[PDB]
Amino acid sequence: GPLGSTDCSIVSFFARLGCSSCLDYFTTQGLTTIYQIEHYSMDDLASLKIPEQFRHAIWKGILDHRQLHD
Repeated sequence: GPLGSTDCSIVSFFARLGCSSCLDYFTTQGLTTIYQIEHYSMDDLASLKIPEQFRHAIWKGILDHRQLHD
């Protein structure tokens, strides 16, 4: 049986936030990870063909999470 965790990627993070199509794109590209977005600043995301309309939101959500928690 699992032990709390089972799969840890941006998929679960998008599910909570309400992000739908953006999660699809991420899992389809095969580059969805939590610890990576925590190091991949706004520039890498822009170079990943991610538009500002969503890019700054993804980054803001995770940076806000790690900022509000420990």
